[PDB]
Amino acid sequence: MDRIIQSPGKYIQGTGAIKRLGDYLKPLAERWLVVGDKFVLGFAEEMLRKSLADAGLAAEIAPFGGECSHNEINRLRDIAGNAKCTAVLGIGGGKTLDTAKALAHFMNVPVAIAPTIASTDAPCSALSVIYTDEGEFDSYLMLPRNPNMVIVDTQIVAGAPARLLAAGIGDALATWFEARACSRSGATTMAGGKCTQAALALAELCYNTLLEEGEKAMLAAEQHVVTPALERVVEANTYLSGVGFESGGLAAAHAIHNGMTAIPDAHHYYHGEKVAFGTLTQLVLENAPVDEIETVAALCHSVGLPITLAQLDIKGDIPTKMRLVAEAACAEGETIHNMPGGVDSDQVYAALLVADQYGQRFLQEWE
Amino acid sequence: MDRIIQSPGKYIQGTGAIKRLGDYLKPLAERWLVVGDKFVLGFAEEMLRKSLADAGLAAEIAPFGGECSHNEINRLRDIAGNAKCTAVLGIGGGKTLDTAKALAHFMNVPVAIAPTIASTDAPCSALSVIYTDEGEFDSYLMLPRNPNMVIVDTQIVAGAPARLLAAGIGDALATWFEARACSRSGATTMAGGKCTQAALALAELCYNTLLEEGEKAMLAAEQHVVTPALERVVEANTYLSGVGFESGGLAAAHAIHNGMTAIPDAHHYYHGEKVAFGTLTQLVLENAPVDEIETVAALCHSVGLPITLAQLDIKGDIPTKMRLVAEAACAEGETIHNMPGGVDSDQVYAALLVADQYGQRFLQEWE
Amino acid sequence: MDRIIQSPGKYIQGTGAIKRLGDYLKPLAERWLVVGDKFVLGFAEEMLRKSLADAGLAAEIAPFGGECSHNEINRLRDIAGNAKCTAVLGIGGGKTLDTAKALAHFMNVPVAIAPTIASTDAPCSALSVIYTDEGEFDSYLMLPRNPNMVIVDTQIVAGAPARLLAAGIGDALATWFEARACSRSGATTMAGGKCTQAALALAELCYNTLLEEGEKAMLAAEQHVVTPALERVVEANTYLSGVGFESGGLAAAHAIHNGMTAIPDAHHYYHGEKVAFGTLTQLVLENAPVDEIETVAALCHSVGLPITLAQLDIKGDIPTKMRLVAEAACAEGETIHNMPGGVDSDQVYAALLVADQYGQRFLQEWE
Amino acid sequence: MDRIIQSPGKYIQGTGAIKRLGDYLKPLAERWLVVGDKFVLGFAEEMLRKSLADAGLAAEIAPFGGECSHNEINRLRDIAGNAKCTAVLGIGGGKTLDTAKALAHFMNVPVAIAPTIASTDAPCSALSVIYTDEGEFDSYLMLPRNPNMVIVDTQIVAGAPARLLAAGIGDALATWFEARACSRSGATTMAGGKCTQAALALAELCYNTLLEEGEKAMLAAEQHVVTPALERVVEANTYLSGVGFESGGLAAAHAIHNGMTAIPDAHHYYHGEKVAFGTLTQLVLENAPVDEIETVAALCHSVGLPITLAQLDIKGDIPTKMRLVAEAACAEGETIHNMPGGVDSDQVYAALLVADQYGQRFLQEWE
Amino acid sequence: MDRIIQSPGKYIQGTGAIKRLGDYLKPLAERWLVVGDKFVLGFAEEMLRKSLADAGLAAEIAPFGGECSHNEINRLRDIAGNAKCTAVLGIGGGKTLDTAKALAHFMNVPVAIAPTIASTDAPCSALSVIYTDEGEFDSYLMLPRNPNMVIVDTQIVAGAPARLLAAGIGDALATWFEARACSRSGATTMAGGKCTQAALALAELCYNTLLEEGEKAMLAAEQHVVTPALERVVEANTYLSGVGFESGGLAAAHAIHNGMTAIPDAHHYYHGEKVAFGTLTQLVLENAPVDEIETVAALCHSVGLPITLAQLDIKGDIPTKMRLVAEAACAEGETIHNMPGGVDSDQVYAALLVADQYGQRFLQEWE
Ligand SMILES: [Zn+2]
Ligand SMILES: [Zn+2]
Ligand SMILES: [Zn+2]
Ligand SMILES: [Zn+2]
Ligand SMILES: [Zn+2]
Repeated sequence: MDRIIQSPGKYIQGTGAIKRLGDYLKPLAERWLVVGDKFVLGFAEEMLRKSLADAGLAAEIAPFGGECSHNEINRLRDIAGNAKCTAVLGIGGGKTLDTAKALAHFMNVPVAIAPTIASTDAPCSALSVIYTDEGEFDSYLMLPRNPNMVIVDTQIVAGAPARLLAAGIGDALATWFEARACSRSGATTMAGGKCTQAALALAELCYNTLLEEGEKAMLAAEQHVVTPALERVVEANTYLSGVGFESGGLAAAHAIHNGMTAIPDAHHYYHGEKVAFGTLTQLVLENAPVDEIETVAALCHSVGLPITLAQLDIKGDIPTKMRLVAEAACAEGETIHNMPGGVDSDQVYAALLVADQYGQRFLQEWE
Repeated sequence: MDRIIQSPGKYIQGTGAIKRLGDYLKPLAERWLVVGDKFVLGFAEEMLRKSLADAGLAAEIAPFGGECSHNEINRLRDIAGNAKCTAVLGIGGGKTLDTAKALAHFMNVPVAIAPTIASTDAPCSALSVIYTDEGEFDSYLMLPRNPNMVIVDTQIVAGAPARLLAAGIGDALATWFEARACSRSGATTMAGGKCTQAALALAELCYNTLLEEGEKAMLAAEQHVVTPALERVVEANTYLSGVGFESGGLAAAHAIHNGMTAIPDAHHYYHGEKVAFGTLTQLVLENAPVDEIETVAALCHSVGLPITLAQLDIKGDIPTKMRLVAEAACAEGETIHNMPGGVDSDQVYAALLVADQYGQRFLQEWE
Repeated sequence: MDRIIQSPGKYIQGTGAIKRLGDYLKPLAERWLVVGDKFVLGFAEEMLRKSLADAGLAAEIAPFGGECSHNEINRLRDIAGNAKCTAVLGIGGGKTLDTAKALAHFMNVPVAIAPTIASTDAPCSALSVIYTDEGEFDSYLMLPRNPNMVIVDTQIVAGAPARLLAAGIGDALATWFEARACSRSGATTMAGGKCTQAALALAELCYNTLLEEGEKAMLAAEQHVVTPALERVVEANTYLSGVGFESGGLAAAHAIHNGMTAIPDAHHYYHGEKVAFGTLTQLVLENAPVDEIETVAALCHSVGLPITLAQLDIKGDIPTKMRLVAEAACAEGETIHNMPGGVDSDQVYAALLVADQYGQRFLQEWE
Repeated sequence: MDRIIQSPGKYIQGTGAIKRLGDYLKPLAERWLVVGDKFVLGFAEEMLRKSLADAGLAAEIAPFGGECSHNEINRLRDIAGNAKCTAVLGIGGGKTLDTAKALAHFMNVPVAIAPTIASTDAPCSALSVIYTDEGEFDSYLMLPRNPNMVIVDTQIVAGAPARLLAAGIGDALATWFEARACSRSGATTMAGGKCTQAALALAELCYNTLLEEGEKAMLAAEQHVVTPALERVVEANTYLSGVGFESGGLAAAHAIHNGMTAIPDAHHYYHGEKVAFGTLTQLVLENAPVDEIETVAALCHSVGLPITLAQLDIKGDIPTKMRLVAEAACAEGETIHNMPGGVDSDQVYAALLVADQYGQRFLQEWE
Repeated sequence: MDRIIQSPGKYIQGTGAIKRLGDYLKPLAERWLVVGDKFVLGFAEEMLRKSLADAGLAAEIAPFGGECSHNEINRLRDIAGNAKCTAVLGIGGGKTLDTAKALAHFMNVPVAIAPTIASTDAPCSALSVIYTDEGEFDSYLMLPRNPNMVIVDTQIVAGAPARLLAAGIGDALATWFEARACSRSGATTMAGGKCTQAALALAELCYNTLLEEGEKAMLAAEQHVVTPALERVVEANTYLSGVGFESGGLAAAHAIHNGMTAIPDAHHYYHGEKVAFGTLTQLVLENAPVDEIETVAALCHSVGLPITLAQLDIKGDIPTKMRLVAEAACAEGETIHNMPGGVDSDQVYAALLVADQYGQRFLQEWE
């Protein structure tokens, strides 16, 4: 079938980029709905307003309700209509950015996306996860277009808790291994075709950037300052990992992440932290060479990502819990069937237990 | 400053992709102006109409006037308005595709771009070159967005004259060397920022794909059939070279190409054929190691790209002509000043003469 | 699914091995039907009788009818019953050996197989090709067991025309590439499961033996003498290529060989000669790196195997003929669908034309 | 612009070289002002006088006042005039040698320079740092010529405290990284042109000599004996590092050293000790690969050079102090702007904090 | 003994450097004797006068007599005294530059040296070769100082006949092999000590620059234009080869060059052309590995340097002539005794004949 790659129209990254938002947004639209939660607007609203006003743009500030829900999208659409907004700016973290993307689709207007953290692969993607008002997961909204613009102010990102940058590393770490799996199996990506060479190259660059820059970047993150290593990792966590998963393909790591909602244990952990362990499990499943498993586990441990079930607070009654995770990971429609040669719940169960044993040995040897 | 990468929203490539245009275009818009010249519509209009009609889309066919001019854009805008078109599909070669992009911008509608040849790096870019009705160059139109969609039917491409695929190789060959030059000098790209790692990786993938697949692809092109090598080269000539030049940066090769309009001699040669020699000249200018110059010249010769002035029909009174080319390449605003350490017309003149001498020696040794 | 490897029970190879047949066959059975054509018995019957008689075994000599047909199998079964034979020895080339294997199955007795040439991968396999009495192909007989014993007298083999050893090299050359293709795609082998590591290792050893020993062995073959290089190649052509195709898997090369019966042109060429070109076509289809295609073509040319259509006397009206070959190679049930990612007749047609162009260029450069 | 390298006219190094001063100085001039402090003349004056007297040269011994000041230069010029001196010999450490160079310039006579320690890159350079009589920094005196002669008695050097040899290693360690930075950015050197290949080669030899010989040399230094390793390091600390910085270029390490005078904390540490940490900070700033940062930190630690702020007695209120250091390092005219792509105080501040964190981790892992 | 390196005080190289002579010379002296022959002043005197006049310097132009003789030095000293010159500028080729250096020594004034060709290793050295007025060799004048300043206008150099640049390559080619020989044997250099690491590194850089850039530079030289390759080779031929021979050491190649004055045959060839063959002979003498001899001969042949006696017009009666050359090369005081392990005329004779045989074979294989 056809090979397809999707991307946001324009990805912008640099220190102080928020100050230049007005100039970047002007060619797209003149009147912007600005969606962000109270915490994000607390530190960004003044800069936001000045940049847009100085560029001659209008801004209607709309504090975010907290959930990406159909009710919240309709509430913001009503607000935007009163100010005759012709575009949407989402600023903040994942739920805010998903809402802005979904809202812009239903209004059929450009969307600009300003992540204030680099903790997940989602901002660049043509996807919104819909939740109920209560925060329960409802559905996946496949969008027909990626965001027009993604603008990453790396000095804002460097101010976030360092754990969120490491979580982004966990999300981005899966990118190469899942895209490679899909390339080998010929699976269809979320872009709707087979993997391109471009997406594979970006996914492999993602992985190598994390290997070369991940530890250097964590040092900057913990000091809340911007160095080139942090800049490269932020790009890897956002653009490379975004295009990599969407146009490169998802596989076992993503499906194992979703399977962990079949148990309550890991609720306090971030998407990327669970994905890190899911990647180690995937490496067992594909029988990756010891050197490769070793390198991934070392990378994870060096930035504090979990490599054992216990590091995700998954403890006690492990056979029962991993059977639950394995069956859910292998449900109809889950991306684990993109693995070469097919996989069933018995193989995933085995991989989960062996990956945990392997992380336990790694941690022990490390002392 | 900020680092920026731009891309078309969705790049689609495969054999028979034209048959699936309707399904690919439907999520963007319902009523399409279809712009193509009489030759392209001669072979594609029936397939086009069936795909769009079967998807429930409307199509207003508008035979292209031949020039990307303000008059032609206004003519097509008038035609589109009568059919209440809400999007533009350009199908064919460069002038058609530039017109469709410019038209879609002035109507503020989505644009889909269907190249029927893979001969230049332009289709994916946020650029239209405006000409007079007479075909004289008028201006560069910087567009605020890349095309929403680029759809490359590789079986249509394989039907084109093989010389056009080799010309695309010439255009794409410059991509890595110009982006690397801009990365080293910190020049601003046409995306408006400094080069990203993503664009550099795509530009380097472009070059390596040409080295690994260029000769295999030419064999398929000359037989007018699709093999994976031809698929990889078409991607390299279109997506990788497009994003690579726009977000990676232009330098001496592009400026030397433009300088050759200061003389009449090479008028019968394609953009990519002149760019191939401009890349060799750039390698002299940056004093590339002999192995690297050797590899580029061998690649060029293996697909029939020129590596001497005589192969561009530039003969006789070479000192005068190359002085004219060198002065024009170094004019204010030309991308040759993106070269590390700066360059003046004396250095370009020297490089032109030495590159030609080097291609002459290469050709001789090759017998 | 399960991973399965099949093998003959005992594979014996060495100079003068025919003289030791009696001692090798005695532990299996006491009374042997000996099937061979008049030419083979002309040089081997005296040695045969002495070896079996000296070991205390009975031999009923049954001159072979020439075709592996149901009538011939019934004729030999009747002959064997009159002598109360309890085992079958086939000695000679493919049709004789297929008959002996099929006969032994229908009598349910041990079979010993003594190839006098090393020209195909068939002797060790659990397969008999059934023909009509007229020599037209009838059906594939999948046998439930591989031969009990295969005995290769390399001094007899060295006496055969050298072209037959090179043909065996052509058959064996496909082994690694087809088994690798099936390993990558997870196709089912004729052993009835997925590929084992053992079969993959044997198939890769086959290929490397041909690269290292093929030319050394041809020199011995042309002089009709036995050297260790010829011994290694005979093993590669017989045991390694036999287990490799049956337990490693068939793919495009085998299917392209079968497709050439859709045209009359190559009737004068051996199975392995057509398979050599089918392997080159497969390398195009999987877009093998230039170095790998180069190495295979060089190996073929160094032993006289064809790398162009013209070297198979396939000339004139090539588009029509290759369309016929491509459609037949892609019929339902053909092993070309074991190729990773699936293949259709358009892709095979393209590969055939490009492989021929590539062999034409290779031959030209070689002068 | 032009490429320029400067050097002292003659650089002499060996055990007992002071004994041969007379023969080395005779071809330059007959009557020498000898400037050294009371400690240096205490051990060297007798040898000095004998060597010059035996060669038929006159010597006027002038005990050094302690500061390289305009008053001290005028005092020594008056002393020299009474003895009709026609040349100047400075013997000892930096302040003495700067005075001798400045004095020789104002008298317009040859100067010979005899360092008794190898602790800084200054002796060979066409530079004198002028201070007030009080020891406060006054100005940089760019000299029009390098010293005519530099004579390094390595047995005198080996008698100095080993900490001074390690400090010289710290100064020399910056040489390659600063010259490479200036080569990449095309910055102007203190020689007044762009970097030559000669200076780059000498700077890279400096670095590799320190890697290969630094630890071997420290063992000799601590035992106060001369081995070839110590001889190579003395050359590296004096000639290679001297020509390397002056003709290769200064960058972030030098500017960060100067920035530390914006705080009082590190006053007890030598120039080369502060430059070692400034080099580590530069490596962060240029995002050097982890292996390279690792190698430099290991080299520093192996000879006792600081790799943390605390090892420079910079403790407490680190954000305030590093902001002060960063702003001063980025002042107009500072060599940090020779870094490729430009650098501002925010980037230096970040690099300082991250380099310190990195040295802290290195020290911890080392136990 | 001591290790010593000597250098000119300031080496300047770039296109148009002559135009900046005034600014470069001003800090040294105010009133300049300018010595050059009628041809050099014919193209340079106007530029010379403008640069010096614009800088406020006086110039007394003194057309050169043609020979570096005691009479010529006295003639120019008389001329200079009438204009109260306080410095000497020599501009042109070797005889002019030797005269200027010798003159400046006898006047005890600064000397600046401006080679207009890059054909020998001499300009930077503290050496003048004295001849009679008739042009017969008289003596070697060892100078106590290297020139204060060497200024190489590479655009003037590029205008010279390309054969002179290749001759400079021949001179510079010996540099590494002679310095390495002296380092291995511990011979004393003309700097008066043993070899330093700095000089060895510069000599090895010389050789590698010629290998990497020699052919690229010749192309520019033949086109009379400046490229970076030509700039690197000019530096190699002048600074690196100058300091390399003087501070690195001379050996067999230099002595064999001098030995060829024992016969009349090669009088039409340049110093560097004879030195190229002397280097090949040295490689035989030290039994260099075949790869190394091969590489040097290939380098020589690629720029037109001789690798046979016949290419130096040394033909007929070769045993007699080479005995004469060998005895002279081994005379008392000749640098051939710097070769490791000592060498006598029998060994040199053998090496000469074998080197010639080797060049003859090389030329033959090259066709
Ligand atoms: Zn994820
Ligand atoms: Zn182009
Ligand atoms: Zn076969
Ligand atoms: Zn310093
Ligand atoms: Zn010489």
